[PDB]
Amino acid sequence: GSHMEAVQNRIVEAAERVPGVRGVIHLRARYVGQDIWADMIIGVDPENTVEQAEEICEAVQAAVCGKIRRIESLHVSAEAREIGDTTKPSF
Amino acid sequence: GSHMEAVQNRIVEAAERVPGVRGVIHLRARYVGQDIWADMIIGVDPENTVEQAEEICEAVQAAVCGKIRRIESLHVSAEAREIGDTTKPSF
Repeated sequence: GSHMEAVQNRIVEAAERVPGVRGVIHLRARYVGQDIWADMIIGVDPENTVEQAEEICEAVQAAVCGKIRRIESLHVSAEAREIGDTTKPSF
Repeated sequence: GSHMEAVQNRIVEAAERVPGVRGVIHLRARYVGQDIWADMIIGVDPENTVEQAEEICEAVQAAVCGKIRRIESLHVSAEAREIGDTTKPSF
């Protein structure tokens, strides 16, 4: 419910502190037992190479997991996001 | 079941014909009513820019949707995939 909205809000807040992150585009999260499994897609500069985005996602993984200990699993991949962009969703 | 495996097999086969696609890494698919909604993540060259991967995903969207008319919705985003890579899943 709102506790899932709350943790997702914290996921988003934490991921948006990591350099290279241009907002969270998608996020799904559920409990399996006591733990949380999340799946996220972040926005990054289109002109970044895929390798660069990948490692931005790796940092987002480390920051978000360290910040929120309930998460057992967090998958992070990326999509293109220009600065003044409204062609993709955000939080 | 295997009909969902069958359509996913066709999704994969079709998406792997599109240039820039280095295999399908993830795929989830379900019916909502009579139609199929799929979500996919493909592998692309790490050295490609994100904009380039994005448009590879756009082409994969057009090819897979045109090939399989049951799909009402297909979301495609990308991840890094080197040539001799075994650090990510495949089909």
